[PDB]
Amino acid sequence: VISEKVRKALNDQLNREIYSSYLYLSMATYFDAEGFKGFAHWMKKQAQEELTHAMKFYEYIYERGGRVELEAIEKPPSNWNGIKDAFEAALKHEEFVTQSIYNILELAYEEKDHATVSFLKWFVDEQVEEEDQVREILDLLEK
Amino acid sequence: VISEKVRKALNDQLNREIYSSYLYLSMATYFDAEGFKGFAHWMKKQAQEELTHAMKFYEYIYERGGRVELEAIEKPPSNWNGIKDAFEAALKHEEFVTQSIYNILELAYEEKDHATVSFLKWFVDEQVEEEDQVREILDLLEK
Ligand SMILES: [Fe+3]
Ligand SMILES: [Fe+3]
Repeated sequence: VISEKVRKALNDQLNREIYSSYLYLSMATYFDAEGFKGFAHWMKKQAQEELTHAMKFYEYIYERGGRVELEAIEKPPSNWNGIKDAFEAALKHEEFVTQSIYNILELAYEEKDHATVSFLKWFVDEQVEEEDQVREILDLLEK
Repeated sequence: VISEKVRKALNDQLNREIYSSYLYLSMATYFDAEGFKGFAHWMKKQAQEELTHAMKFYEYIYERGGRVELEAIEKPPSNWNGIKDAFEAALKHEEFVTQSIYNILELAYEEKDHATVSFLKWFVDEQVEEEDQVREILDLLEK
């Protein structure tokens, strides 16, 4: 019973979560090249976490009677100017993902799609946590 | 001690294994849309299997002192004309992946990169198995 509009929006987001996963893997390639096994391992966990986010969107879309369409994934950046600069790029990206979700939340509220509104709440909470995990990294590394 | 040429070839293949994973997920979107939960679940296992193939290339490249660079992933097809037509596309794709590996095997033999030659042998064996798993599906579904 999902509108085509809310379905398109959730499919767009599914593809956004796939690119999120690819960017984070890209960041690991930078960390691994620079010898930072530990930051690379962190980025690889994150890349796997975003994939399960994308599959939660995948399965919810089919539960509501929609179809998934996978789009082209753009080439991510492969180099930053140091650790801090990578993680600040991570944080900026997370915040873009959070705004992306909030616009779906708004459209769901508009259409009174109470099931979608409830589905997204988990992703709102998890992005709050992830944004703050990156802030704690940046603070721990300060100066 | 890997040549730039053998490194580029293994990085190209890493990106080929990522697209392999995306094509297989695409095939699942087709199966799931058509109600075939079972063929979709098969394609999702396969997509996850190719990802670990791509990460074996990822970690081997760094073990030999190279860097990974992630490229853009093209949009896969999202529709086939039935089950059999999907799996025949799967088989044709596997065979392209096998030829891709054999050309790396050849370049490794040329450069007497005995470590790469041994690394790829696992992927030669696994593609033989996967190609035959798809043939057994096609035969079981015949007419
Ligand atoms: Fe996410
Ligand atoms: Fe593979």
